[PDB]
Amino acid sequence: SGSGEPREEAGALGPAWDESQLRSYSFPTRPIPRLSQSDPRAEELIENEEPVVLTDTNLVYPALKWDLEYLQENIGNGDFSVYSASTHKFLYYDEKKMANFQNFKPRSNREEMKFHEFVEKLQDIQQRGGEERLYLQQTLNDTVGRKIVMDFLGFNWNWINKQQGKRGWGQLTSNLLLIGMEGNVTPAHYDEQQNFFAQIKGYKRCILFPPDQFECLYPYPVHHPCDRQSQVDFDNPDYERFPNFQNVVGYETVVGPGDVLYIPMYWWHHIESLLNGGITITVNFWYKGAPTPKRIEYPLKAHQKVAIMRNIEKMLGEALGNPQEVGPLLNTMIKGRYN
Amino acid sequence: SGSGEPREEAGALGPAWDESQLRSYSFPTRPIPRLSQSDPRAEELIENEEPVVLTDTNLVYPALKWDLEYLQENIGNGDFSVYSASTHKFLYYDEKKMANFQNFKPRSNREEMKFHEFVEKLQDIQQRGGEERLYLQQTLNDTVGRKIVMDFLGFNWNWINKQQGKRGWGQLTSNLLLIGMEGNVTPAHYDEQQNFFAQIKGYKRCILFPPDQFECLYPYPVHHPCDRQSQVDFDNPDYERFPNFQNVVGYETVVGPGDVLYIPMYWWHHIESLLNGGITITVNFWYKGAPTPKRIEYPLKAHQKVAIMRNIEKMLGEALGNPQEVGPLLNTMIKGRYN
Ligand SMILES: O=C(O)CNC(=O)c1ncc(-c2cccc(Cl)c2)cc1O
Ligand SMILES: O=C(O)CNC(=O)c1ncc(-c2cccc(Cl)c2)cc1O
Ligand SMILES: [Zn+2]
Ligand SMILES: [Zn+2]
Repeated sequence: SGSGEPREEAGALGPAWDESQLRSYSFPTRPIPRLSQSDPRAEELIENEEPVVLTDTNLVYPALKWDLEYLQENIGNGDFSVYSASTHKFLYYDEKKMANFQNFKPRSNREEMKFHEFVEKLQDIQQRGGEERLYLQQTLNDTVGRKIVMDFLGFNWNWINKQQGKRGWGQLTSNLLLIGMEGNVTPAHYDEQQNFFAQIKGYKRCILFPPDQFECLYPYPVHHPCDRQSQVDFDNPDYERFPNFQNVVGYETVVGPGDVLYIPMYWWHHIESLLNGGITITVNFWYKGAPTPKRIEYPLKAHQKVAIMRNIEKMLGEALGNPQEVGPLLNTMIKGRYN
Repeated sequence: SGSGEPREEAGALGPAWDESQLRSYSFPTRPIPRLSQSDPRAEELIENEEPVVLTDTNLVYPALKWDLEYLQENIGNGDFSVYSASTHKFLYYDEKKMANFQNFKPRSNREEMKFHEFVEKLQDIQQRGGEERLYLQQTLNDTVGRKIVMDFLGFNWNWINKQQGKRGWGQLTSNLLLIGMEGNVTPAHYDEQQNFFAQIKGYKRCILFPPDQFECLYPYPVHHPCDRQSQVDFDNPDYERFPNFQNVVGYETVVGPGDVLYIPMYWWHHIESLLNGGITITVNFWYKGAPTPKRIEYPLKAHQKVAIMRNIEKMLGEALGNPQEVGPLLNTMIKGRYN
């Protein structure tokens, strides 16, 4: 199944999307549940750190009127990070780690520009039917214009603050605004914080994998610039290098305006703006996970084993004085001894 | 080369041993230098933590008269640990770690007995030409008889205490008495302390490998009872499991009465009592290595990387709550990511 039958928009406006707008992949999926925020099952899913789509939170209700016109006239004159790409895949590159791998070629290039400059490129590209793609990813702070501040104040802080308290999460670390073009793909990766993914404009297909599928998704080394992302090309998986990708099973859903997807900490997510669906707008909310208990029940959670692996890789990097010696030492430790 | 031409005993007594008494192995070797304790080159070798045979230390001069008769009549009535074996290989088993591996079969069995009982078995075995083998390995403390205490006090403590101070080593941790039968083999292993190997009776072939040949020698897992020993059977090496054993290069020498072999910390050693050479007697001295400097020069020593690997394996054992999960997690961390 996976995404399921497309939903019918109110007023008999027809289906919001069709299967032809979803890309084709090699793995099966099951659907993420779409529930009401008042449904106790949704409460149980979040508490158990499983994904759920909430349909009626009103989390970003005032932002549902947002489009390029409204934002350009009200966002203000500030710098917005804009990422470029020659293809549909926007692989992230941590610039601080580029020193560790010298012969690493970045595929996407970040650019700072005012918002009207961002709209111009989209208009310019659209005019000449170019194959270039863009993706705006900028934090929203107090600098933005007055009208956008009013909208932000109109978010449902009552609800999201309640969730913060119920789950004992830490503080809201950041709120990121995402504006992308149709067809854009953010490849599979995991984050170390709890995420509420608030869709505003357009539709996004979200494919999630639990932390226990670490073995099938082959993240980059911790010291690599692409740390936390899968090495597997979902469009052309190299089964000789990544054989357990043939065993991957995902959770998917299509989110539209007004939906909020809970992406639990350490869960992989692969996100694409539907083909031929126009631009997409999203706001993300990240919260630090709850602290680790004093006494651990044992039979450790998958995310706890991922955290251990990350720490091993980090400690060796420092202890050996060079991140490039991590791989050779780990292989020495394993070959003919644990494998 | 390796052992080199056998030495000529004084008084034209002929060669002390011949090549026919050495076992045959698949790897090459170079000779350990035999030097005088007054030779500054020997001082440089110890300081640089490289093996050397010292010919004239008088370290255990009073013990050179030791044999089974003398010891039985003077050692006293105490318990001596005696290890048994069905073959010539005496693989060590840490009894405290046997819990971690349940389906582990021990090949040697320890036995407590008085010294005259130990001589009786050697006499009994010799009588019936049995294939069983024995090895006495007991610490020497103040309980032993008066004459043996006098001999121990007659060791060259002036010299060995000077070495302790020069190298900044820690305290003498223990002194072990080793009495074995001809043909006995102590398989390749490394220790975490500095060792002075004082040969008393008979001849032993010592084959040493530097710490940087860790990759070729495939030690057991840290939590295995045979921790610190090589998995490779030197008599029948399994090159499919242990391919880099085909690249091993060793340092060897034959030690006789009055020789002292410095075995540096973390150096592998394989030790065999020569075939048809009678019983062998040895006393070992272990000293804690010097402390780790505050500021490390970097480009780390091979023994420092071994220590890191040991600590990783130990930390994971505790962190995961089960030593048997160490291997699976390490493979998960490496497969398709670092290998
Ligand atoms: O939502 C999408 O459509 C795709 N984007 C992400 O998934 C994402 N994930 C994480 C981050 C991020 C960036 C910086 C810090 C932190 Cl804690 C998180 C940004 C991100 O854009
Ligand atoms: O010398 C031989 O002929 C073979 N024996 C060893 O190599 C040896 N090595 C280490 C120990 C040992 C046993 C207990 C504690 C410590 Cl620190 C060391 C005993 C040992 O017997
Ligand atoms: Zn993310
Ligand atoms: Zn030893």
